[PDB]
Amino acid sequence: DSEAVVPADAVSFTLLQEQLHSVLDTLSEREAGVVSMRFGLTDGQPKTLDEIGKVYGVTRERIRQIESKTMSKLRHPSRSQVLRDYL
DNA sequence: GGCGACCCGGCGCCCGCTACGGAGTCAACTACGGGTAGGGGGTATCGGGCAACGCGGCACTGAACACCGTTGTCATGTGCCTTG
Repeated sequence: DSEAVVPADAVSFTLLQEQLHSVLDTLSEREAGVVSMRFGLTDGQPKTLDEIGKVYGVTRERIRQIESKTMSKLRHPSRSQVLRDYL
């Protein structure tokens, strides 16, 4: 069958979730929160920028810039060696 | 007329795992009518890209006063000399 959850894939994905959450925790609290909302790491629906900019009380563009800074920081070679192997 | 064989149906199963071949197949038709679905066309709505512009530390603005420090200064007090 095709619906059977491959245990290898399941455990690899769980380890990916743990590593991703830890790497986000390495970042600042607000930065981790906004990037997680932008990519739905807590909920299956990511929120676009201005939709992040309602519960947090920041503008649709302030959120855009800090999201860009979070992407730049994550792209740093520091917090990339662990995530590269997971693809 | 219950016993009786016998007869028959009817059914029940028939060690263990790996490992080990493929193969796949014969007889209507058209007309309509709708409805969904596709396509492009155009339109309201959401999302992405830039400098001021919010702040804050401090810094300058020294300006304008304050804080001691100082040699300005004064009218007023001792010591020697001349005359009562």
